[PDB]
Amino acid sequence: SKARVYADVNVLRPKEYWDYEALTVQWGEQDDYEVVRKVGRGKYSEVFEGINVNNNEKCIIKILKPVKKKKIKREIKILQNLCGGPNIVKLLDIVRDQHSKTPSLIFEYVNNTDFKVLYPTLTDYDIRYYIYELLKALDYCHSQGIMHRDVKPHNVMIDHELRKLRLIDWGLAEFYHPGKEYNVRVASRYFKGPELLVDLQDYDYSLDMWSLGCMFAGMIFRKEPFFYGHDNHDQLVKIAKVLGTDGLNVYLNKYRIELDPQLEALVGRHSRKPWLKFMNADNQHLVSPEAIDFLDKLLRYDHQERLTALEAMTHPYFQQVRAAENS
Ligand SMILES: Nc1ccc(N)c2c1C(=O)c1c(O)ccc(O)c1C2=O
Repeated sequence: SKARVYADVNVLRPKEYWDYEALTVQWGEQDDYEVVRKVGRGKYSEVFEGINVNNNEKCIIKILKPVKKKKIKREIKILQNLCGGPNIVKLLDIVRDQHSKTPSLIFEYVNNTDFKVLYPTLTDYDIRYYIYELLKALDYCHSQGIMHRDVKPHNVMIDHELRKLRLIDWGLAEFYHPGKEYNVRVASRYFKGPELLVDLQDYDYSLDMWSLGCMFAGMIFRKEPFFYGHDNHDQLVKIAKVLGTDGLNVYLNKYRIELDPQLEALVGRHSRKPWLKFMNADNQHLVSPEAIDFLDKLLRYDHQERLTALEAMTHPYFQQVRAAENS
């Protein structure tokens, strides 16, 4: 299996573009930035709203937790490669934390509102608008030979007041190389694509499109997460109970994959559940035929069948968003 688009991006670019291990970091001064207040926390880093004490400019300080040098050179390299792209967080500086010596990444500030509080207030148009902005970021990174691999609401910062969106946390992102087998333990469980759950390791940019679909499904149906599995095996079960097992069988046969005995049993046999069956009084204001058609073209077992970010942006669902830009 190989990407249907941007497959040769890294082939045509100099080795130094994608050879992140050769990266030698040029450090800045830690004392230039000061923690104002903590805003985020993860098992891979802590995030603080900060201030540049040289000019009173706001910024975000992401202090990484001790992890392999290679993993961090990869994130820095990808951030540097993508800097400037539409709606991608911009890395401004890299410093060593006062006490632990761990690299601290300095970013442009963003006045985010957790999605659990923000999403409930988004209107039909708001969702089209923000998803469109997110697609701009995905098509961009894919066009630059990079897979995000951890697309989810938690990694999408939105300043609702300014209607500004930024795709963050590239700590799991990787360079796409045709035929390369990647680790399936990427993304968050609820946003993992079928390929990661059945062990199809030669996946590509399309993985991000499935994750986007999960995120979108949660937004229009007000059901988050949309596929709520209790573990990786159950995650596939939850997906199969919606998309149906008939489609899963075709998919597995195409890629000559055979599920191990336990998972095959857990998955069982399920008829497909029409997207409209998810519409209720809580999400009716957001479920439209165009939204469903778009969602349907993202959530496909076969990664090769999914819309590419570029194709997704042209779907009629976003026609007003495009027209507003073109005027
Ligand atoms: N990792 C980041 C890179 C750039 C950013 N601008 C941000 C982040 C965050 O993690 C982040 C967060 O966890 C909570 C609130 C926020 O406002 C941000 C944020 O603004």
